[PDB]
Amino acid sequence: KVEDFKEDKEKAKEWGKEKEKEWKLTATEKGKMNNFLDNKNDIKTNYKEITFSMAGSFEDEIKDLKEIDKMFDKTNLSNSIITYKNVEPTTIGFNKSLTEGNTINSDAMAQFKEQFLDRDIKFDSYLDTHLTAQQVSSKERVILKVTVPSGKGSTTPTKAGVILNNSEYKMLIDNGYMVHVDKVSKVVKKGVECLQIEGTLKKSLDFKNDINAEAHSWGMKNYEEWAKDLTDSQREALDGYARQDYKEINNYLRNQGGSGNEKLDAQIKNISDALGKKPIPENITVYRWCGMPEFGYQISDPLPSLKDFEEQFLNTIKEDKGYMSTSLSSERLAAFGSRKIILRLQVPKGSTGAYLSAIGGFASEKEILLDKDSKYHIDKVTEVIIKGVKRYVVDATLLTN
Ligand SMILES: NC(=O)c1ccc[n+]([C@@H]2O[C@H](COP(=O)([O-])OP(=O)(O)OC[C@H]3O[C@@H](n4cnc5c(N)ncnc54)[C@H](O)[C@@H]3O)[C@@H](O)[C@H]2O)c1
Repeated sequence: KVEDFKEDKEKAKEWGKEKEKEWKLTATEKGKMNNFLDNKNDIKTNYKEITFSMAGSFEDEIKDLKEIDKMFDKTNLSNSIITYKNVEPTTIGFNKSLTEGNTINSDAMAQFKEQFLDRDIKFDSYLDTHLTAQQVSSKERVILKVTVPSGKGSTTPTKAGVILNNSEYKMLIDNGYMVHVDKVSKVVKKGVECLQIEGTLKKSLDFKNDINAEAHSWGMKNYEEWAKDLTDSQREALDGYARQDYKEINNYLRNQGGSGNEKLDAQIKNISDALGKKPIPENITVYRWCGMPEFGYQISDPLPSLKDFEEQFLNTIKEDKGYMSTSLSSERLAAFGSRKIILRLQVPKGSTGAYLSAIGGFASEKEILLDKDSKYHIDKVTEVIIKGVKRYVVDATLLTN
């Protein structure tokens, strides 16, 4: 069943007052949740940076995040409901001028619908929405009308709950969900034009900087068996790849037409056959810190303007003839802690790849290796300043064949 209090604040208050009970939270926890919400100590302000930070940094914040994680771990969302939240266009990666006064540009909408309609929107942190439409604030001209599926008698429980913040009951949705845009239209609230995104939640695992070390377990829990059932041919090739062969193999595939080397072709065949035995069991999020050359730039070039970057990659499909290595953790590691482009990749259930870390040995850390000839769709680009330097987080959806 689907609720929607629209603009009835009282009847929503009752509802929020009731689900506020279902969430198994002590007053101590509630306080801790509100601190993050009211951005105590700039934790909400630095959250995004935090998720892409190097280990050791933001210790105390991490300790609060680990406590807040354990809280969504107790969400018993029983009823489906329609939440409302207004946001500035920049917050969801829309970087084109959206309004001109109380009016919607027009080219803006075209551009807007082209970028999001029927697409998934990935957010940086826990989404907090309202139970009733909110007055269009300053520049917060995008109205998000997200339908939150209770998914009670459903397989996976909807990790969402109601909290009482600032004299108001609000919906709090865990990191692991994106908003699939179902419909986009122009609406008018009190003489002011805004864009309204009607969408539904869509689950997608996202370990972020893996603060509770849940990534490796998820990986093993799903690919330990796959690892065991590999042939010694496959086990060995994958071990060669991981150890050092990857440099020679990727180069061959990316630059030498992937032809002309009997030896490699054979190893490549085992690797790919291994990689296909078990499609990714569910929608997951992987990460990858990229070097400028990977996006057509020079090793010593600064990031181009955010505008130029969108003109070049926004809405395009980037390919890779080689094998793409990604990670379940967005954690910044010394090996490449200074890359300026971070890929936030959505791997849909059924993608061709495997959690390589399952083979142990020379294997890498928390690695999801995608099969060669991969292709993904760049959905949106946003900025994040990590320890001083500006980086570009490029959200994309993997195309599954
Ligand atoms: N960088 C990451 O975020 C990350 C994440 C998980 C695992 N790894 C690991 O690091 C090791 C090396 O791989 P890597 O992923 O860091 O790569 P890398 O970026 O260091 O690869 C070096 C080269 O591959 C390139 N490349 C060339 N054509 C490309 C194309 N068409 N598409 C994509 N890249 C292209 C780069 O431009 C560069 O020339 C592996 O052993 C792997 O386990 C890295």
